[PDB]
Amino acid sequence: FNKFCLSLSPVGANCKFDVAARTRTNEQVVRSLYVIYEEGDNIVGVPS
Amino acid sequence: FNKFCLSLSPVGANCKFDVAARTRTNEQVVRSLYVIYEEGDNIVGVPS
Repeated sequence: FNKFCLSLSPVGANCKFDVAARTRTNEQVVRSLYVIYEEGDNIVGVPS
Repeated sequence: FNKFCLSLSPVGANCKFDVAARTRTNEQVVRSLYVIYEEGDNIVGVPS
């Protein structure tokens, strides 16, 4: 990414993730996490 | 338009505009402005 931010308020958000409580059977959504980003190459995620 | 309204609350909104702070380089969104409208011909925007 060139930019990547997480937010608890949908202002400028580009997309959102669904936060859920996963139990023995059913998985249910409790909150949404907002994501602001710009595709690019300055920032790289890594496994470590 | 037959109808055109601006709102600060997304109830009935048909679409929204993105309000941003444009600086020397980066442009970033601060607020959203909601638009309620019906296509038609009763109301015309004008340059003056």
